[PDB]
Amino acid sequence: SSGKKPVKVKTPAGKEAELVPEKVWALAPKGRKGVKIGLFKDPETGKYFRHKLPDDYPI
DNA sequence: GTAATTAC
DNA sequence: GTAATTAC
Repeated sequence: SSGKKPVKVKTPAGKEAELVPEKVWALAPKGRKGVKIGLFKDPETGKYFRHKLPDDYPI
């Protein structure tokens, strides 16, 4: 599932950016709350990276 | 090491 | 095939 709303993230280049994730999903071991992860592209470097999403972000 | 995901 | 992502 693709993302909808922009997320405030820290990029691997060390900049804060509000980005729309390309893909979002839950990362949780069995019986654990886990986290939500987004796949982002750094808007300046083109580098793909993964970053935590707010706990209540739509998947 | 687990959990899913995908760029690399 | 593996890195990288978080919290446990």
